[PDB]
Amino acid sequence: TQPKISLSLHAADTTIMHRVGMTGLYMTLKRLEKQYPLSRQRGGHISWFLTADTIELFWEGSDFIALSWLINESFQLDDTGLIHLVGLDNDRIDLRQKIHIHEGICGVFLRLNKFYQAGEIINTELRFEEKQVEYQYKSLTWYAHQTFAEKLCEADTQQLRHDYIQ
DNA sequence: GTAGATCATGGAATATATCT
Repeated sequence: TQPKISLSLHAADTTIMHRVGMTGLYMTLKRLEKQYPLSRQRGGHISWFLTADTIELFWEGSDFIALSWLINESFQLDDTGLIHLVGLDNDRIDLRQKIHIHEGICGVFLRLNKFYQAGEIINTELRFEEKQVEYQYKSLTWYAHQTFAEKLCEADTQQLRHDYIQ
């Protein structure tokens, strides 16, 4: 069907950050079709067509629910409070690297508490060479990434905005 | 009712005789 969202690497207006975000979209949708191969498991019956340098999106019904499902599935938080990005393969990533990436992302992206609410400081004593070093980190509860869908879509029409967004 | 100012909210070589 017609693309409500069209994205190409060859577009002139894009910058480097837009391209790396495009790659992030590509990998998270790859991991989603690995997790949800079938159409009706995908919220809002989203359908993505992926090429070497193009990502293509169609869905059914109102946009708000579709992007809400996409965002909620994309960014998640495990029980330990660490970041859970489906684009990266968390299964074969150990807990130390998970702590590394979570600490990095709160230290560079979520640098401000106006965008995220943190949990309790969770300390775990991981065992290396008969040494239980206590890894101490601040767990999270919510962040603006999980709820950017409200800003992305119009409030009244529950559809994507047709103007520039601050 | 809205725009500007304020406040919260952060993680842990010479002389001499001679010729003319």
